[PDB]
Amino acid sequence: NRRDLRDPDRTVIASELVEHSFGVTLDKHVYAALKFTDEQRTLDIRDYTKQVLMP
Amino acid sequence: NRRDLRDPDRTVIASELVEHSFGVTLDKHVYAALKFTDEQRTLDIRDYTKQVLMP
Repeated sequence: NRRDLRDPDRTVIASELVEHSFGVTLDKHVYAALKFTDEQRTLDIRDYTKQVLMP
Repeated sequence: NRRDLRDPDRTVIASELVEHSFGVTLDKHVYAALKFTDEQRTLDIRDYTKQVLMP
């Protein structure tokens, strides 16, 4: 604040210290799901890593 | 005291000793008080001793 010099009133305005806050949260669940039959796993899938896991 | 010599009245008037007293009291408070604004102290007062204390 500011005040005039030699002012007959000597009151000073109190400055105030106010911290603020917000919040961060986990919100989503990202997933990839696959299902195979025993026939597909036995016969169709030849390389599990290249055919299933990497995609 | 005094009494007549060879007086058949052999009675002596006993003297008495009285000590007196008076009290001295501390009763007054002499003071000289001054007040200076921060503007007066910063700007108006040049040398504090001979301008404030000695008076």
